Amino acid sequence: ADSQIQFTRHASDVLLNLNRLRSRDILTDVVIVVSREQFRAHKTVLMACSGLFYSIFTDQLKRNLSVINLDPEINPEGFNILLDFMYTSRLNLRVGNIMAVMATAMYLQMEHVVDTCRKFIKAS
Ligand SMILES: CN1CCN(Cc2cn(CC(=O)N3CCOCC3)c3cc(NC(=S)NCCc4c[nH]c5ccccc45)ccc23)CC1
Repeated sequence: ADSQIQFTRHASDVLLNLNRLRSRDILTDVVIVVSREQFRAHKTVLMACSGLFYSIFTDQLKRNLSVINLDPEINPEGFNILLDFMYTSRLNLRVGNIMAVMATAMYLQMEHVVDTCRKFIKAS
């Protein structure tokens, strides 16, 4: 409710602890395979951040999968940048990664990140 006491730092603190759990492989429940690379994560965080992962895990036919093989055309560094963003709220857009990050974000259906990439290319 809008009447309750607001903890303005709570959401970021929760996400920080979720990233800490990922760094220790605690309760991770899926491995994301991107070409020769593998990334372990929590399905709930992937679903919350990505329309692709939401559509995958919300379907009862795929919810229980422990391995997800992404399109092998996806660049592993671009995916790692977006996975870090999911868990940190910080997006590492550089001149050398912007195109890979953007195309990956389109594939992952993260529109907010896609729109932000469109401003990075514009502001360059
Ligand atoms: C106009 N739409 C165009 C297509 N977009 C796909 C999409 C993009 N994201 C990432 C995203 O928007 N954000 C913004 C906030 O910061 C994190 C990343 C998504 C995340 C989820 N995950 C969950 S749990 N959604 C629960 C509600 C829900 C969404 N669709 C539903 C369908 C059926 C039932 C419920 C829902 C699902 C879909 C997307 C959505 C908007």
